[PDB]
Amino acid sequence: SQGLLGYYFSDLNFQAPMVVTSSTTGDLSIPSSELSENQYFQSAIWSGFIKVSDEYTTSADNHVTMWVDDQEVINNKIRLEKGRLYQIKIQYQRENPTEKGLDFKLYWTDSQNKKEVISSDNLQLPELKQPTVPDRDNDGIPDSLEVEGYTVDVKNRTFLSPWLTKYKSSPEKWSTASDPYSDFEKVTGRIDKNVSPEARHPLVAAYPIVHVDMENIILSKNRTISKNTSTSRTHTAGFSNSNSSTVAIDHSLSLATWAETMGLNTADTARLNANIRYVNTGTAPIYNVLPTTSLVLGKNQTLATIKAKENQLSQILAPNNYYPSKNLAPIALNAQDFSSTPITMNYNQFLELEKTKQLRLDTDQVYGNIATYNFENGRVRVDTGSNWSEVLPQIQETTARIIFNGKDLNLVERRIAAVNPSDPLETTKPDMTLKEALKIAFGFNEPNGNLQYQGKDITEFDFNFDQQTSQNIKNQLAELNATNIYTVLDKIKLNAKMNILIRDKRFHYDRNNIAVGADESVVKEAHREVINSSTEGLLLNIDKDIRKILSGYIVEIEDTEGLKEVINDRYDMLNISSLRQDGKTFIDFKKYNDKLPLYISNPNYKVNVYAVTKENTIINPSENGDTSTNGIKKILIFSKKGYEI
Ligand SMILES: [Ca+2]
Ligand SMILES: [Ca+2]
Repeated sequence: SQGLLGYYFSDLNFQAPMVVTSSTTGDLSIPSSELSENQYFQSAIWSGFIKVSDEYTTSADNHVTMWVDDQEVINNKIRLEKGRLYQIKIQYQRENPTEKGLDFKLYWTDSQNKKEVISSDNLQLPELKQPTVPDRDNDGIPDSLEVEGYTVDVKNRTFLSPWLTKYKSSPEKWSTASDPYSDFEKVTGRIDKNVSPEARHPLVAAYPIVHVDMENIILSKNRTISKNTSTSRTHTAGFSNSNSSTVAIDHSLSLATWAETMGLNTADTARLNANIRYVNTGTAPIYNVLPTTSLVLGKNQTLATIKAKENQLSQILAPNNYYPSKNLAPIALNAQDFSSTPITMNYNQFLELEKTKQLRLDTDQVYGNIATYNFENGRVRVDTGSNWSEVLPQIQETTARIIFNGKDLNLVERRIAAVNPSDPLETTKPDMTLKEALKIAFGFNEPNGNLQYQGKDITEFDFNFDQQTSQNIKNQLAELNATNIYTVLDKIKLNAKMNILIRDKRFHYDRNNIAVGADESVVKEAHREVINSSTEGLLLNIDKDIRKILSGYIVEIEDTEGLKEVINDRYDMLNISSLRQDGKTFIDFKKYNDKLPLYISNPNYKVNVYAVTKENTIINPSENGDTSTNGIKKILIFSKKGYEI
């Protein structure tokens, strides 16, 4: 991944760089084919090192001053030894080249006086870590290019040129998002290949975000209860950077009371096992420390602490991915391990669990070491000297945060480099607009002068901010004499430490910003695409996001005077839908009608089907032990007479 590093300028004295690139060999040529009026380079500087056992003494020695260890070897047989790096610099100046590009080449000849063009094994890049071109942060991109904007073009080799994507970045910041990958590393691909594509932008932060997903649970007498669980990463807008997920435990029967199923009394004790995976929804991988997690009952009753053995991960935990991989078994809290700590609950705790059917997983931000690029060997490797713990707070202090749920209504967080007005040193950080932030961090695009996220217009999402950011953005709107944020997205300026929360408008949200319902019109409309209906059930085509907010359905026969009979008349029997492989929903009438189709004794009778949303879900008998669906808030989504079915 190596060779030297060249700057090619159109002016005579190195002030207006037009191409920045790296050659694998001593062939420092740029062919005009890889380039407009600006293709005549009047100067050029190359930097790097050379490696080797011998004495040794380019194509334009009358235009080239050169040094090997600030020791001019051109403008002379010098000695060099096996296993040592000699710093190299070459400068070049021709006024008025008649040709475009540069056919330039550097050679040495040995002691068997045999010449050669310097192999790709004797040339190394400068150490671009945190006769001179101005590069204050030593990332490799000249200050002028960072500020004015540049693009990168891939021929064969990356070519960096003044403004494909228009980049800008800070000439004062090795990594403009204060993360562990440099601006130059990101845009030339000298970076860990597991970093998310959008975090190869210098203004989008690369960092892990980890939470724990519980898939299922099993409670038992210390007679058992096994249930599936749904977990969501949460957010409560806030300014906290903690990781947390909430688990909802299936309250519906999976075989013909939790307290009645388990013979608990008072002095009894219950044990808990579960299956989990770690989930990385950030933009950078983790390699050798999984974070530690408290499993919490109620507000702050820690039932367990979940840990994985440091330095013995069986893999990467990559962005947009799971550990273990989904193709592998999940992690058991007490694995098939003598000395797994038992997870225990007293009677009171057990009833509290049954009351709420909820747990919380609080995960710390301890992510361990970083795989950084090494310029000495052009490889990416875990760097024991580099730790995420030192990086995360710098990222958090210099970026605006956008949390967005456009992807399956799951909360996804990105951080974007943005100016801090009070910081005297960030006169140099690129201005970041809200609109550009959504495009680069989340992939919004604008086909027809309308900002969209995968088919959904931006106005289908609501904008919410923390208190400081609200005041800031309100002030901006008035300054713009704008009334409406959607119309001035391109002019809203983002600052460091802003928090912005963007949520699909069709839904209702709990205080964790999980989608837990939708207004009745939304719900009814999502159920109008009926494919088939019969006395055995309904086949519908229902939007994925809609299904996510539904806990179940209630089926009901209504006679001609409107007397109603609820077929699945228990709060724990609403789980009669399933999602077929063609993506359609089947609502099964037989499942709790003793496996029989409905019996409609009169064709004029109605079959009504109601959806129940998450937030309206009853998860226990009432105070007096009522287990019926009486009282449950439900939404009519199908109603037809016997003779229409
Ligand atoms: Ca730079
Ligand atoms: Ca920079």
